[PDB]
Parts: sequence; C-alpha cells; structure tokens
Amino acid sequence: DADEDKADAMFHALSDRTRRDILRRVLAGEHSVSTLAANYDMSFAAVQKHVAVLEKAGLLTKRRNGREQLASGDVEAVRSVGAMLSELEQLWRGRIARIDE
Repeated sequence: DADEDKADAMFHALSDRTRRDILRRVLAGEHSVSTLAANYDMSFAAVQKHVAVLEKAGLLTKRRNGREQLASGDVEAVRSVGAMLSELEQLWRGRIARIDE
C-alpha cells in the first residue's frame, strides 16, 4: 500500500547477478527453467529458487501452470524507481560535459 515493504523485496531480489539474468531473459522469451539453468551451468532446483524469490517478490507468477509468466496489481515502485534511475541516468549522462582539450 503506502507503508509497504515489497518495494525492497524487489531490489533485494534484483540484488543477485543471476536473478537478473533470469529476469532479463524471461522478459526476453524464455519460459524454460532448463534452458536458463543450462545457460548458467547450475542445477535445476537452484534456479527454481531464484525464480522462486523473484516470484514471491511479485516479479513473476505461474498462471496456467508450469512454464511461467508474471504477476498482479499494487506495485509501482516500479513507480518512482523508473524515474529515480532515469534521473540518475540522465544527469549522470549529461555530465558528459567536456569543453576543450
């Protein structure tokens, strides 16, 4: 709601190198657990934990069973956080500033 702490469930979930990769690639078409395990050389079960915590953080959720999928509505942040990192991004970037060598 507005006292919520799922906001950090997201940013902690995102705070393992591979939970990401997993996400970036389910975002990008894979629904296989086996393919993603085999493209990181890890046990099925291992990624079905990473996936698991990415599910319970509301980033992902199995609807009609067994290949999955992403979740429901409260969220954002995402919100802010989008514009948060776009401020970081844009200003970051704009200090491109170089004058004369």
